[PDB]
Amino acid sequence: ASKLRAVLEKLKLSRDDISTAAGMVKGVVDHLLLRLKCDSAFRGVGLLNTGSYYEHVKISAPNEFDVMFKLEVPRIQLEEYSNTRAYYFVKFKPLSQFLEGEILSASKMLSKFRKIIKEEINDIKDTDVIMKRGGSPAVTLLISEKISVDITLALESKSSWPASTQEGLRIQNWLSAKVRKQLRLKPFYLVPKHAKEGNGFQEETWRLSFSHIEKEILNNHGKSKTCCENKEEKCCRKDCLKLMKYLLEQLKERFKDKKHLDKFSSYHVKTAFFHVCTQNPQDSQWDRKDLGLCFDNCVTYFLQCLRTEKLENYFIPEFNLFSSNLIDKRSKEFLTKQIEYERNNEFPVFDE
Ligand SMILES: Nc1nc(=O)c2ncn([C@@H]3O[C@@H]4COP(=O)(O)O[C@H]5[C@@H](O)[C@H](n6cnc7c(N)ncnc76)O[C@@H]5COP(=O)(O)O[C@@H]3[C@@H]4O)c2[nH]1
Ligand SMILES: [Zn+2]
Repeated sequence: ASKLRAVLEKLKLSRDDISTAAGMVKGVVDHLLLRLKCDSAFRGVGLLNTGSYYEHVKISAPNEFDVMFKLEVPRIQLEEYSNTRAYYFVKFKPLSQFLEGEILSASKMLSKFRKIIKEEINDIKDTDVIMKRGGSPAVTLLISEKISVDITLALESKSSWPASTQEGLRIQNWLSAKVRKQLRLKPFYLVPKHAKEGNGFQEETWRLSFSHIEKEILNNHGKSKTCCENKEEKCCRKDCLKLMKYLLEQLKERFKDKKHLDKFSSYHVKTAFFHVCTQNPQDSQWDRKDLGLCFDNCVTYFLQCLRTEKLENYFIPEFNLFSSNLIDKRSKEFLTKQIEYERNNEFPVFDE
């Protein structure tokens, strides 16, 4: 616990470092937003509220920034791609230029999006900005040869969430049934991430995204509406997620020689954390004075997800983030062994 608190104190020393870097991400995003609005296909574009800086810049890792551009779309009709539950074809009930039959081409939309951004990068003489894995819905920029920012186009749909979500967002015993109903009345988003079609991609498919809901449940995270609003109600939920993310970042650095861990992501840690919040719904199970135990709760559940090769998407229960289709068996066994060693030995990766 004292070691975990020291880690948390150490992480705070880079508070201003991440602050100023988020401002550089922020300013470039606003110039991008204006140019995109000039285009007929993207003039309803805007910034989605997903991050801790302003409202639109999310930190996924040190110097890895995440921004989502939402696009209000006329009423959409969805067609689930096969039985994948997260991936969908988009149909209608301006964007005409991206249709292939009746299906809105994710690859064609994302292609023009990528093109317009690339045009604004070449034009700007303010700073050094460049372009850049596979299968991502994001277009990632590099600012000042040091700051990385994923920019993701996101179709906004204001209709009821798709059926694959009906048993997801299992917050009823933690944040309440009332809140679940309120959250499910908000829009959902589709990003041009394509399902894998054999060896390539179904380049017309989109994936559901609930990044806005993820931010809301992290910031408004207690059973008590006044959780973390006073000294009597200080929980350690956010600190536990921070320590889980830092554990994964540190292991990925230590195992960088053979890149065994590069498929694992802060998104996996965040998803597992939300499941532990469901499992431990009472604020009394996250008392700040129990940080060590709460972190152990998070590590042991993550370990179980690795061993069983099952980490359910928090909104889409039948989408398994740890399926063999996405992460090979050998990599999940590898990470299990190292987290087991770390937990058995009081986390030597956090030493010094
Ligand atoms: N900025 C950004 N927003 C996204 O929505 C997203 N989805 C994928 N990626 C990246 O594309 C590549 C393919 O990963 P895959 O989709 O097969 O599994 C992904 C995806 O299923 C899931 N995931 C990540 N971000 C989200 C997200 N915002 N919403 C839902 N699922 C997500 O966690 C897995 C690993 O994510 P990352 O390894 O950190 O970056 C991935 C990866 O580089 C994303 N990058
Ligand atoms: Zn709290």
